Amino acid sequence: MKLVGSYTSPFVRKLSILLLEKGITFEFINELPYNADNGVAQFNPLGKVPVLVTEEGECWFDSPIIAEYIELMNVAPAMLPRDPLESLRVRKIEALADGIMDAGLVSVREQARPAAQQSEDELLRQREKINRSLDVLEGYLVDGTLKTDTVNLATIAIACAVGYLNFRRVAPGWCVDRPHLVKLVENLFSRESFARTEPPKA
Amino acid sequence: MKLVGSYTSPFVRKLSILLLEKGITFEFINELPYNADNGVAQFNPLGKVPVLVTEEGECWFDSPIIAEYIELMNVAPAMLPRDPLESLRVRKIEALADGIMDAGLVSVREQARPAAQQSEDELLRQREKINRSLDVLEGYLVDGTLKTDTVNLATIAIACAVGYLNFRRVAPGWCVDRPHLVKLVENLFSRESFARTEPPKA
Ligand SMILES: N[C@@H](CCC(=O)N[C@@H](CS)C(=O)NCC(=O)O)C(=O)O
Ligand SMILES: N[C@@H](CCC(=O)N[C@@H](CS)C(=O)NCC(=O)O)C(=O)O
Repeated sequence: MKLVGSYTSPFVRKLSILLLEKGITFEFINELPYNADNGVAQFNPLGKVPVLVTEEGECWFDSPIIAEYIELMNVAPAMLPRDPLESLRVRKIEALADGIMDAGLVSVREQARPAAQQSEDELLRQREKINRSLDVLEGYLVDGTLKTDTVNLATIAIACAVGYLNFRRVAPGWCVDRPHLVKLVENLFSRESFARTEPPKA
Repeated sequence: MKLVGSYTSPFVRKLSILLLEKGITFEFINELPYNADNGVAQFNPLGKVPVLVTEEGECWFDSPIIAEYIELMNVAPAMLPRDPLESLRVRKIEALADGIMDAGLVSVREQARPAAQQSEDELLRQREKINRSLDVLEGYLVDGTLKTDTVNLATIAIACAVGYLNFRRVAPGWCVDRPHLVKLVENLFSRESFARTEPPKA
């Protein structure tokens, strides 16, 4: 199996972590999807990472689909419950976390445009999406919808999203008055799979 | 059940069509997610439509998750196969179609920014994503991975994506030398569910 990705993408990281947790052997194929010359299109016409390539040449995308493919392999530890509705509820929370990643990425890409081309309004509305979403996550933990010791596809995705926010310096107050969220991501960050997949920083 | 949406969004339209096809009663709650004052955040902290609200107050997002929720209700006609791997393969194709919508939407939002803030490079790379993706879709139909008479979640999504491209006047050559794709979407557009969900045009 090949995982086509970048070293910074949290969508990719989510999958690297699933595979590492499950002890599944894979080769990483590094790509830079925002350069003009890159090699992503042979794997995904959308030009986005991650992509998973099976040992028959089938290319899987986007990241939630790949995570389900991996789950279907049936290798411990399970990262989704077996019950269809509860699995879908975990995957709704994964979609929330993926949306935090999306908003972080939009923010970073906005700031990569030439100065005169940037929209401060765009930055503000992405930041608001992030804060509202972090509030919903804290609420799940207050309510017991999530627990701080939960390790599943949703919580992996949440910690990847927060790790990305930190890395890119988006929403520096993510931890302010969200103490359950802090505990949850610290618990995940302590795992070897997170330690081995940190984004490179100069 | 409530479907929170806009009248133009193809992500929303995909779900309106599923519900209509299945004869499932719902109320539509219209929202404008790009205005500064809107009502989407009470349903989804990401501030995006669609959202599905159940008759207990649970809010489901994003669109692929909602489509699976609907499928889980087990109401004819089925829009996903029962086998887990083949269902996931249909959902991979749905992800491709959703990515075409994404690229179309990025294009439209780019063109909504003030003139001096626009990136022609951004427009070009979204257009290329679209063309490459349309080529993959045509290839699926040549290979028999899809058929022109296939009616499932993936092909609904494909026709919603193409309908959006047409509506927004993105990728006007989508039909050029993609005759299977043309036939597939014309077959879907002929259905009442598509006729009743067309985007408003002045
Ligand atoms: N919906 C996709 C989003 C993936 C995504 O946005 N990946 C970024 C890197 S973090 C990418 O490849 N961007 C290139 C582009 O948008 O052209 C998923 O969940 O995998
Ligand atoms: N991943 C989402 C994407 C939904 C989406 O992009 N919806 C657009 C309307 S077509 C939206 O609500 N945009 C508001 C925003 O991005 O702030 C899905 O599949 O539902």
